Amino acid sequence: VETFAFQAEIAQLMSLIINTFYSNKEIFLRELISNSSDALDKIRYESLTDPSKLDSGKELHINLIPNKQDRTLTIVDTGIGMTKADLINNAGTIAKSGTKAFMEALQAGADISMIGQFGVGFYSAYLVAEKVTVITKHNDDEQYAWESSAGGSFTVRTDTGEPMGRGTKVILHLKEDQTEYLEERRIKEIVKKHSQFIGYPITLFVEK
Amino acid sequence: VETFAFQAEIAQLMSLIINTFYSNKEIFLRELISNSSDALDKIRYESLTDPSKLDSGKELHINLIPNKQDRTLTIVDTGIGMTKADLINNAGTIAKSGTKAFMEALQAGADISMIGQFGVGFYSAYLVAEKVTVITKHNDDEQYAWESSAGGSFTVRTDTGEPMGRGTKVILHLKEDQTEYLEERRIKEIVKKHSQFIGYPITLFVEK
Repeated sequence: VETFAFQAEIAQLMSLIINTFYSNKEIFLRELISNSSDALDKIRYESLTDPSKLDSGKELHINLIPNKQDRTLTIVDTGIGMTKADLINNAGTIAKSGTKAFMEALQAGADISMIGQFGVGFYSAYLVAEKVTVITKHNDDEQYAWESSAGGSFTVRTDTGEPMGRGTKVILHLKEDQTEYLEERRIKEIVKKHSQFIGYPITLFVEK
Repeated sequence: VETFAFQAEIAQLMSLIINTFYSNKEIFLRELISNSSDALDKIRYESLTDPSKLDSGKELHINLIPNKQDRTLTIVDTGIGMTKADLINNAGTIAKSGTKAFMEALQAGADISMIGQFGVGFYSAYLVAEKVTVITKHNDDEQYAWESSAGGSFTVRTDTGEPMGRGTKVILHLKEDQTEYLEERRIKEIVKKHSQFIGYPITLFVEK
């Protein structure tokens, strides 16, 4: 297990997401679905010039998986995935420059919901999650797990035994008071409100 | 000069953009600025692991250049640029799959302003332009010009004599009744309305 310090500006951003009073937390799902759609666009685009990039899976989709027993919401896509080097770049983000630009925007009247315009929308996961685990597989690397409970660090390790083929899984270990995001009715409502017209199918899995 | 047929679904999309009654044409600028911001994020991200990718220019920005004598509006960025192969892929888009998904969305109640969610927002240029010329330079290829006045085809040729260093210029040859988009007051209004909080600076050039 390798432990890395977050880029300072990201540590500050995460702090702001966790500590600022902001009731509209449901936008985390829009942001993670947007990231999945971007990852899916990338593999689709790459496949136009090299069809063998889909040998690791032809279906391009997003699955939403609530688990009330584990208190987790997982967002899975079959997009391009991330290499170990991507994960070491603050979970595949333009962390430093994006946060700096985002903070200047917040001072000029922007609000937290604009986070995705700055390339750091993944970190909106911390509106609802105490810990986030990212499992990912890119065609050019092995499967890895990235994890952070904030506090200024993240870990990276190889992930074996449950291979995915290609893509990214974002596992949200929800805060105790954010269990509404495990309810089917609530997830459907948020998808229709913010992610109604996406370039890929979204399947909401059922439990028990 | 090489001439290419558009992917059929793109030819249909362009037809729909040119012929459908839709008064909110100003969203073309939001879409082109969004594309520039995405291109700028890509070069910024690539530079995190290879700083020499900025040897072709360190400044990451967007310029908006109106020219009333030529009746053109140009959107310039210093993003990652496009290779010749990208241009041949319908001006660097997921043309086929994106248009198909976008058309299904329009039947389900989506409208033209959602075009950017489907990876084909560049084609919103045809809301206001009779012809579009794209000049582009990627670090791994030479400078090229892509052009189309719709009608089912586009051209690609090398572009010499006015080298850019790195990035993309989108030159909109405006329709005669769309000259409001050359007015400083109008461009400022549209940028503030739709692109107020972007991850990169936008400079609106002055004329005469």
